[PDB]
Amino acid sequence: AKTITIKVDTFKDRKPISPYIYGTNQDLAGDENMAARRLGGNRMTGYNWENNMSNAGSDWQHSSDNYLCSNGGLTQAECEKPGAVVTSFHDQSLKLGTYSLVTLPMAGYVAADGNGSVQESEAAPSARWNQVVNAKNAPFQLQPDLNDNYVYVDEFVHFLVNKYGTASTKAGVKGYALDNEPALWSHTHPRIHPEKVGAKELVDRSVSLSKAVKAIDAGAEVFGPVLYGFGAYKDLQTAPDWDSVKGNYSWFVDYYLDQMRLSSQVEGKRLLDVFDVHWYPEAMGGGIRITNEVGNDETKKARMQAPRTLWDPTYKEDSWIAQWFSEFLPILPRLKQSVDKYYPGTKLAMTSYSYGGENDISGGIAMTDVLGILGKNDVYMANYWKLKDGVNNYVSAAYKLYRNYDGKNSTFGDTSVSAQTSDIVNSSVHASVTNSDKELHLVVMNKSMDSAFDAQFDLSGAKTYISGKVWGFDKNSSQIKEAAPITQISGNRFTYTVPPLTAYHIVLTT
Ligand SMILES: OC[C@H]1O[C@@H](O[C@H]2[C@H](O)[C@@H](O)[C@H](O[C@H]3[C@H](O)CNO[C@@H]3CO)O[C@@H]2CO)[C@H](O)[C@@H](O)[C@@H]1O
Ligand SMILES: [Ca+2]
Ligand SMILES: [Cl-]
Repeated sequence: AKTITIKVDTFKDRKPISPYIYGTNQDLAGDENMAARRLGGNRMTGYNWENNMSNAGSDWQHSSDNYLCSNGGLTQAECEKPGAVVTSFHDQSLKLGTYSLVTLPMAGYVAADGNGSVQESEAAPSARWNQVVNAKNAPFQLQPDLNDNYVYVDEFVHFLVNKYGTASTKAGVKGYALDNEPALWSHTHPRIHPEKVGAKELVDRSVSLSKAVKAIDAGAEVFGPVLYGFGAYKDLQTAPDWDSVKGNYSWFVDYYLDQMRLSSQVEGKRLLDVFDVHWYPEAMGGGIRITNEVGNDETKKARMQAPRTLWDPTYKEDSWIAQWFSEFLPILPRLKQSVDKYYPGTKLAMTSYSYGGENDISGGIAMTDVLGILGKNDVYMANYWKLKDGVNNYVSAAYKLYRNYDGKNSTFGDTSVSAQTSDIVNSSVHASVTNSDKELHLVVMNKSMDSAFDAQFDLSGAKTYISGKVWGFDKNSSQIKEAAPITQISGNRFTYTVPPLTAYHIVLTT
């Protein structure tokens, strides 16, 4: 049996953990103790707040219908109330104590009806679509005009602020996203926006929508560009006007950060608060992309390693991204580096991502690594996305390991501290205290399909630790179970065994 050493230092690399890394798009079981919630994805592009209609685009035969009301548990009378998909979502946020992120429309049009499929000959402008206008430039109506050809976005923000107060209030909607995957508009939403979005286009639309939002609620955080994946990060999925605008910039990311900075300077307020991406791993194992299906042993191994692509300079995943564009990986430092250069101080969010294996120990383990990684790499907000319907048991386990490990919503600490391991392949470990030094939290996991290892911990810091309790989940139980205590710790050293495919949250006490 293998021995690994883990050195934890409470003095070293102390840094605040944004709680909004514990976030989601769809609510999961309801005991994960999320801190942030997002209403976003393909369906929100064409969502019309006046009648709650929306359009599926390429996901379901370009159907305009009441899917958001029905998926959101709304009765028909509720579906008829302006704003209801969104107010029902935000009401949930308030009950749960979460941050709300609410997507706003920017592709150009929103669903005028719920009659179903919109054919290629009915693409916008057509009786099937209402036109989006950022600034109404007229007195606002809490009950919008349902009979014209327009939906006013600043009017909807005023509706939210009238009902909830401004974002700086306790009950206010705090974040707004600038549509969703705009480099896929022409693919996902051809009936709305059939041409490939341009780089400049995207900037002008972002600036104009940010301005009308901020004129209503100067406290709201505005998130953009909500890029789907690397092809968009690189060149906005071959934008037509790229070669002409690219100049010195190394990728579209720099171009958007910089141009967002410039327009903000000219306006005299920050117009981009958060740099927003989605990240669905292209990582492969046994012929299978990890996001598509659970897969074989090799798929499951590749799922458990993939989170290293986020942070680890030494790691080369099997994917086209790592093959042709390795210079842009690991991806969080790379995005950080662009932010630092082109728009200092902009926050970073991963607003829709998933590692697959939703009901496999490999997905629970992947996620438990990822949550530790996001926390200590200056990510402000992150929001899981369900690629599979029904329950996502091991994803849910991962959150609960960090946020409700004992059934009493006890959590990881708010302060990352240095934690190192001698084996980055078979193990990962993430340490935290609270800003109360009494408790040291350690999430540790064994990624091996075969071999336990004994973890030899050495702790440095202000304090001496007497004992601890342990909680975990593994391949046979997705529910977190209390595990064997560490009844005595000699000289800030102790060994605990970590069976294969197991994740533990250890709480050491003084
Ligand atoms: O399958 C039933 C419903 O699908 C709805 O569309 C969803 C797609 O199923 C889903 O793949 C898509 O996920 C995207 C995400 O929106 C943005 N990032 O990438 C993910 C993977 O491509 O999300 C869609 C909902 O937004 C469809 O709208 C319904 O009509 C169907 O009933
Ligand atoms: Ca209208
Ligand atoms: Cl995109």
